[PDB]
Amino acid sequence: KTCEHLADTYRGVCFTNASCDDHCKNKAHLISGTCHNWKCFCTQNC
Repeated sequence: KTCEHLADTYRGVCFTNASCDDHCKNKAHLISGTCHNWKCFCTQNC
């Protein structure tokens, strides 16, 4: 299975799927990250 985590160092609100991706990649060097409930979650294998 895979576990996702929401980063506390985001920009508050989300506008486009790219906001989390860049964010995740730059914040938590992982594969990808999307917007959930205006928040950002990253993808991490575990």
